[PDB]
Amino acid sequence: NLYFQSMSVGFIGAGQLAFALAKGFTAAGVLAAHKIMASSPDMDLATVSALRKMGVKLTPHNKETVQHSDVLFLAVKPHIIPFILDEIGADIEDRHIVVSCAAGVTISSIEKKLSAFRPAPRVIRCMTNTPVVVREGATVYATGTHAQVEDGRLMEQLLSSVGFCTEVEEDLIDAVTGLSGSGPAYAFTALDALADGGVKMGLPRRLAVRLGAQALLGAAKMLLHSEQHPGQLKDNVSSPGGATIHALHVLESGGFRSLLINAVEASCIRTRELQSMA
Amino acid sequence: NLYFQSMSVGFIGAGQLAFALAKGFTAAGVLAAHKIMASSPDMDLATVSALRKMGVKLTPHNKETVQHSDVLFLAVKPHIIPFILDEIGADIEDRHIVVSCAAGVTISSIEKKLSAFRPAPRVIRCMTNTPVVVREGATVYATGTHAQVEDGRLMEQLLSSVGFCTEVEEDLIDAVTGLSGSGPAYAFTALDALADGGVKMGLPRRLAVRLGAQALLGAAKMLLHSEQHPGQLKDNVSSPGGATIHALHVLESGGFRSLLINAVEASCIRTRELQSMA
Amino acid sequence: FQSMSVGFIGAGQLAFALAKGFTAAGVLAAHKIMASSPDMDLATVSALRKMGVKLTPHNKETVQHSDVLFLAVKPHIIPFILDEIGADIEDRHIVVSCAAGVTISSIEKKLSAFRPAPRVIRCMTNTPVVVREGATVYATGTHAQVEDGRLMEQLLSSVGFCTEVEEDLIDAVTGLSGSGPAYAFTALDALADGGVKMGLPRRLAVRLGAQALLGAAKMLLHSEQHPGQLKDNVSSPGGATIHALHVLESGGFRSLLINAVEASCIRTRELQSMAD
Amino acid sequence: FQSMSVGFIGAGQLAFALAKGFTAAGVLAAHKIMASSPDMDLATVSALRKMGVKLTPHNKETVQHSDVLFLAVKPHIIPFILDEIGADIEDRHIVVSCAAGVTISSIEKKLSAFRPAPRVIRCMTNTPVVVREGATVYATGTHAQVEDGRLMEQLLSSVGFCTEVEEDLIDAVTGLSGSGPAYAFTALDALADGGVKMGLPRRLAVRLGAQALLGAAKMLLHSEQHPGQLKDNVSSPGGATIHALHVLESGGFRSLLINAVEASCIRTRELQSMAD
Amino acid sequence: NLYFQSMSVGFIGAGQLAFALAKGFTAAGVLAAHKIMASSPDMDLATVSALRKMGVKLTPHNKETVQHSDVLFLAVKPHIIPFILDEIGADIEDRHIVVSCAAGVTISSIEKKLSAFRPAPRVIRCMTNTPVVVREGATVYATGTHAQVEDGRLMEQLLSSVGFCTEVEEDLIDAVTGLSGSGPAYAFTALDALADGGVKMGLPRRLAVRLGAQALLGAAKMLLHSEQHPGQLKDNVSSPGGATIHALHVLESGGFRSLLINAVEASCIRTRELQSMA
Ligand SMILES: NC(=O)C1=CN([C@@H]2O[C@H](COP(=O)(O)OP(=O)(O)OC[C@H]3O[C@@H](n4cnc5c(N)ncnc54)[C@H](O)[C@@H]3O)[C@@H](O)[C@H]2O)C=CC1
Ligand SMILES: NC(=O)C1=CN([C@@H]2O[C@H](COP(=O)(O)OP(=O)(O)OC[C@H]3O[C@@H](n4cnc5c(N)ncnc54)[C@H](O)[C@@H]3O)[C@@H](O)[C@H]2O)C=CC1
Ligand SMILES: NC(=O)C1=CN([C@@H]2O[C@H](COP(=O)(O)OP(=O)(O)OC[C@H]3O[C@@H](n4cnc5c(N)ncnc54)[C@H](O)[C@@H]3O)[C@@H](O)[C@H]2O)C=CC1
Ligand SMILES: NC(=O)C1=CN([C@@H]2O[C@H](COP(=O)(O)OP(=O)(O)OC[C@H]3O[C@@H](n4cnc5c(N)ncnc54)[C@H](O)[C@@H]3O)[C@@H](O)[C@H]2O)C=CC1
Ligand SMILES: NC(=O)C1=CN([C@@H]2O[C@H](COP(=O)(O)OP(=O)(O)OC[C@H]3O[C@@H](n4cnc5c(N)ncnc54)[C@H](O)[C@@H]3O)[C@@H](O)[C@H]2O)C=CC1
Ligand SMILES: O=CN1CCC[C@H]1C(=O)O
Ligand SMILES: O=CN1CCC[C@H]1C(=O)O
Ligand SMILES: O=CN1CCC[C@H]1C(=O)O
Ligand SMILES: O=CN1CCC[C@H]1C(=O)O
Ligand SMILES: O=CN1CCC[C@H]1C(=O)O
Repeated sequence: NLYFQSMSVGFIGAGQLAFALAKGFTAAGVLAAHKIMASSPDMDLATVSALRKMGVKLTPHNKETVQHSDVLFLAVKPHIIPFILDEIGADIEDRHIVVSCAAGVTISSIEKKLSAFRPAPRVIRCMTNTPVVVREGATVYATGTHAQVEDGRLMEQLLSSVGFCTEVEEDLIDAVTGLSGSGPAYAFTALDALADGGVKMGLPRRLAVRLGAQALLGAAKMLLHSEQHPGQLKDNVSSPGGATIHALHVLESGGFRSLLINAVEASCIRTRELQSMA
Repeated sequence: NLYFQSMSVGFIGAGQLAFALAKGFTAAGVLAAHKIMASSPDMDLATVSALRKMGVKLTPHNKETVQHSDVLFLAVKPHIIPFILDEIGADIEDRHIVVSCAAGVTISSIEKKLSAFRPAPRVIRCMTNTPVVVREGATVYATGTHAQVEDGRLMEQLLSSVGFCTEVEEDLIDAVTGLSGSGPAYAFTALDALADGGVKMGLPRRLAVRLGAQALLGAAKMLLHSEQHPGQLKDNVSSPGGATIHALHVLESGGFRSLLINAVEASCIRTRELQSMA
Repeated sequence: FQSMSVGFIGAGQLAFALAKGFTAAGVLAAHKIMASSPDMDLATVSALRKMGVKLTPHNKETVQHSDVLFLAVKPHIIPFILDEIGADIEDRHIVVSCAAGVTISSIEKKLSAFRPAPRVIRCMTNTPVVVREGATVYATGTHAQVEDGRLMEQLLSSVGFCTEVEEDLIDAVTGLSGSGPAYAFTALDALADGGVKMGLPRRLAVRLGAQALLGAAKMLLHSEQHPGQLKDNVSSPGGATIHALHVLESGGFRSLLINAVEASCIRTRELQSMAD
Repeated sequence: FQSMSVGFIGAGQLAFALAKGFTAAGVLAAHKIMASSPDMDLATVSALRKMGVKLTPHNKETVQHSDVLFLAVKPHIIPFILDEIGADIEDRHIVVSCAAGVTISSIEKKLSAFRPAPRVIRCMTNTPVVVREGATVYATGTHAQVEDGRLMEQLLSSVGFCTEVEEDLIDAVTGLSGSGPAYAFTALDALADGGVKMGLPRRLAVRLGAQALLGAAKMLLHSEQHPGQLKDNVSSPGGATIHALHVLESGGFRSLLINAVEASCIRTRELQSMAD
Repeated sequence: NLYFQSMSVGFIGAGQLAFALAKGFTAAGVLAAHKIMASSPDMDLATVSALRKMGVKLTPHNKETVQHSDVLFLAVKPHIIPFILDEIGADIEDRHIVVSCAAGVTISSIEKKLSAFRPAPRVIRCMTNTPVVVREGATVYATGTHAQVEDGRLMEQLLSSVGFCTEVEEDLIDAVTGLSGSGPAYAFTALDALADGGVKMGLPRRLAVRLGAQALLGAAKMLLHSEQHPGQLKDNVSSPGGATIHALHVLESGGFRSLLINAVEASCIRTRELQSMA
């Protein structure tokens, strides 16, 4: 149904997130690549070359992206967002849905800037992650003061085409950022280290990478399809006296769990500072 | 459209692994549940009740499993394998392919036991993991002395229906056990801790669990479908000065990578003891 | 079990704890229990006297009175005891060894030199049998009749949890529930110190910490849910509990308790490796 | 207390735990209890329905039914609740706040704007009231009659330990027995992992570890002796237990539990510092 | 042959410290127990029952203690001192010497309270410790603005009967609190741990406790009676290659010395907060 809606989508910013979302949306068949336009003052990026190869329209002029779009994603660094809103705020129209993907930036700050121009800007804040590029993203969104009920449902339909999507209260989004926004990086670090461990124990690197990634994918999928606690799933792998429980002990002795808690906390706290500095 | 109409499968042992594989095989459609039989001296097990509901035939007698089966999975704890082989060795026939899933137990030790009863037993050793239950397992196998080329091909066909499967030299299997065999437990531990971090920062536990698992699944899928190094994918998530690179620093400060190397090593080393004692 | 006579070789902490639990339970009157020790001026001996237990310095007298005979001496003393009373075992006897680490095989070997078919059971229990909340496992020997294991389970269930195990599990049980009360007492003392640091009187802090641990343990015993699921019910988002759990994780709290069970289990095996 | 009607604002974990403990105790029939929550499709709501508790989406209905009204919503929601139902308090009412950190002063301030003399009690309890082994403290407000504190203690004693405290102790109690069950569940999971590492089946390891902690806590509650003296009774010289205690000490085990009580207490105060 | 026949002593507070001092004074023979009175709002205290058995007069009313007493010890918790001074300030007479034992509470704050009722209150501040109960305390005192020279001499005479006593400038007392006031607790902790070490190595607990305590008592006495540096005495016990120097190395490896410095510092710093808040 979204395809026949023939939506025009725009991205202010043409970097990693714009590429990941554009690739996921077109892979999902919801959007035609040429119905997406992205803007950036820097075309010498690999992301821009990849978007061009996809068939996405590219332009240096953010105003052109605004005029083209029905749904406008803000995909620039947090400190760039106020600059962006000053530049194209006069060009936001009643028809637009403005979707901010920027870490930390509040709906209130966005509506404050845009309401100086037209009085009821339709704003949605979201946080997502790069696995939308394989349509396995983890996305949350919050609706602003003037977003219609149909605006939230449209956003959920669009973002559900590239992974999990659910509405939340805005005060949860900084924490989501620390968990699933930054989460793929924690997983890539873990997969690299698990592969090093495989290689230390005699496996070829290529096989160690493949096996570790498949292990993590399958374990995550079991948890998503199970009602059981992750400790109960872990118990089903931990035979008495066996290999797994010996490995779990050395993780515990290093405070493995605490490091992952530290990471979510550190990303969430930094996300809050990215807003305060803007 | 795969289906083994002439294959009768039996499990010696009716525990977690027998349930995971039988559930995966029946979900994949490659085997009808009534062509599978499992034996265990304990029918008051939660996995026996679950196998019964699928339609798997069950018996207390290991000899009946052998007599019913062409492909015979040994799904008992490593120290039980020698008793099992003594019990049913005289019942092994030309048609049997014996597939040992036990951690650490060598092909040579199994062939030596079964050869006392009848020369040329057809033995395959495999290592898999519990995510075969959602058809996302990671499986390796090695062929024994008397396995025919068609036996390994058939086992790869069967095990590929529930996840990744590839042939390896037997001397890699203890290390695979430490990486992908124990791997799901490392992932469950990591997901439990990531959720704790989400809860600390204000997320409801249910949502934190869902988002953490979705982030790990998506990242693993990105790696499996990419030609790039986990570090390059990680670089795409680590914007300069951003939330993610701040979180990655606190992981590095605790030696996060070294803990996962420690874990693979400890599981691999213990697996070799679940045999050197044997 | 109404005409059953019970003896303890050794009149120390465990014999007191079991005899107190047994008599509180009603399953044994104190006058059916005898205990022996070479030192009648002991504190536990004085306590057993007050309860109505019969006391003798002579281990032979304990044996002649007893149907069920508990060995409650230190592990390195078991061989000496078996050499002293071996000629007095009488086929009516069930010999129940409580000593950490000492195998059924080593007991049957010493006793078989005197009479061929000694009925031996090995158990591991803990001091909370004194308030009838012990945790006990037992394994039956080569010549223990089926009714021997059943009588043992009837008796020990009166003072806490009791189940039969294979003998090769008992050293690990020792490291978990045998030593476990000491882990709990250490934890309770530290939790109380934490309460005192934040301004609670010591007596209130001890009471509250102990009541919290008892209640949580009961909750888990009465639940089918994973301990992590019960923990999630207490960890409200952003709240006080999840902040405390983080500082426990950061110190490797879980790993220390794993270390402890392991160290106790390994030492238990060592006590027997050096015995044999 | 036979014509006493009780309400809960909030129908979550604590309301379930208290209502289950109260009805198991016999002190309250389920039909004298009403609970309200904006989400009737909740798991705890479904459980309270099965027990016989009356449920409504409307907090005003809970207030009109109740004599004793428990506030069992998250701390940041208390001010909203008081603004919604303040005009409905009726002088027959005793308002019992269970929320972590929220002071009697802030509750009396919000309610006094509607009617001058609200009868307020603040308590801190824990989830083991669900098996009638909770640990509860309470402090009486400015307008709580003497009989108000006595009725409160009668009710909460039916589900565990209960004593009156000065309000300035309650944040510390929160860090000790309020959060304490989570420390115990974490410890029980780790002790079980230790049992499994040394070869025990998981189900046996969970049962034994939980039984050991329950029994030890009971022993201390029934003793006048210091927790170190009880620990000495388990630490035989050269034995398995003292080897395990050493590895706990070497990891700073005691300090981690002090850290935990402190961190929970401090966070509790912070939740109120940010409220006010 | 010391005895204060004209001195009536009172304690505001009837807890650990009042019991320790009254027991020490009566054991030293310098005061008859019936010339001592103590007040507390709680008679169900174990220290009240003990004071009663010695023959100390007891009352719930602090005003009666003041009216009976010449030397008045304030033996209540620091935050109770201002309430106490408000309650009985109007009852302070020319004859009274007010001796505050409360941690952290300054002479200036006590004189300011009592001066509102009657000018020139005679105030002494002391820090002592529980071993006065065995006449081996460590006590310091500072004299207030209106204390006469004979008041300090008399207090030194009295406090010397239960241990070491010396006059100090008031600004040393918070540090003395961290060293010898809290000191006995460090020693009890050390003795409990030394006994645990003896038990680990095979000693019965009773004997380990006796030997550890005797070793600490003897070593402290050697130092007090020697003109030599604790290091020189330590060198006499550390034979080359021997048992002791091996044990000293493992203490050094854990930073043993730094922990005790940390403790004195933490107690001193907290003591200053038990007043800066006041
Ligand atoms: N990379 C990720 O994993 C995710 C990123 N985000 C958020 O998405 C936003 C962008 O992140 P990345 O795309 O990773 O950054 P990136 O740095 O790859 O791309 C940034 C883009 O913005 C462009 N840009 C700079 N100034 C501009 C201007 N004045 N007008 C238009 N475009 C301008 C840059 O040229 C570049 O194309 C950030 O706010 C980040 O928090 C959120 C979810 C995940
Ligand atoms: N659980 C896992 O994650 C995986 C386990 N494995 C291997 O699978 C084997 C079994 O693992 P789980 O199924 O997890 O064990 P499990 O303990 O869940 O099931 C063990 C089964 O063996 C049965 N059994 C015991 N004695 C028997 C006998 N004499 N004859 C027949 N059945 C008997 C038990 O009753 C139970 O049904 C082990 O060797 C393990 O190394 C390999 C890969 C992953
Ligand atoms: N205390 C505990 O927490 C538990 C201890 N155990 C086992 O119980 C046994 C005893 O432990 P405790 O009772 O704690 O020791 P304990 O030292 O309190 O009592 C030992 C008793 O043995 C007596 N004894 C010494 N030589 C003797 C002899 N030749 N003949 C007779 N009695 C003699 C001593 O006089 C003393 O009364 C040990 O083997 C220990 O492993 C098992 C589980 C729990
Ligand atoms: N869970 C525990 O271990 C204990 C919790 N507490 C306190 O109990 C209070 C509740 O804790 P839990 O019950 O664990 O939270 P919970 O989240 O399980 O239940 C919270 C309930 O409040 C309801 N709620 C939300 N907004 C509401 C509104 N406007 N009107 C009425 N109900 C509303 C929710 O629907 C939910 O049913 C918190 O203040 C916590 O500090 C105190 C001691 C122990
Ligand atoms: N315990 C120690 O090791 C030493 C304590 N101190 C100081 O001694 C003072 C008391 O210490 P402890 O005796 O250990 O306290 P404690 O708590 O054992 O005794 C305190 C006494 O004060 C009483 N009290 C409370 N309110 C009162 C009031 N309004 N009027 C009269 N009495 C009242 C209590 O009932 C109790 O009898 C504290 O200021 C402490 O800093 C100084 C040196 C060492
Ligand atoms: O029991 C489960 N597993 C998973 C792989 C190895 C084996 C073990 O832990 O011994
Ligand atoms: O740039 C990528 N990401 C992922 C989530 C938040 C953002 C950051 O690190 O600031
Ligand atoms: O949510 C549960 N609890 C238990 C006591 C304090 C509160 C919290 O964690 O904030
Ligand atoms: O002495 C007491 N106990 C408890 C179980 C093992 C034994 C020991 O420490 O050796
Ligand atoms: O030389 C002194 N000492 C003291 C005790 C043992 C001996 C030593 O250190 O070897």
